[PDB]
Amino acid sequence: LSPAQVAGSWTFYVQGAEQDACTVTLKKDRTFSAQVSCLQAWLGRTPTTWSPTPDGLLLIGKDGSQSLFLELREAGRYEGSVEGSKTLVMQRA
Repeated sequence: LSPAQVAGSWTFYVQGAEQDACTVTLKKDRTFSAQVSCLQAWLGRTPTTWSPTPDGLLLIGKDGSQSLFLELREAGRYEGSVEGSKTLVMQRA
């Protein structure tokens, strides 16, 4: 998937904690709307950019290092294994 095919409105939450969900725009230029601040509660490294891969998505920190890799599960859904054996879900809408 090109960036244009992954960009847009996404909802992030930690599996089991769906009530604590954060909507973030993935901008076409591979940045995020300011709302990405919410991922600080969940990730060690706050993401500033993103990049699609053939099978998933990279959230990347300010120094160019990996904040998280998420696997593509099905159309409009990625899931990534976080430290502390948590799963971060990102789904369109």
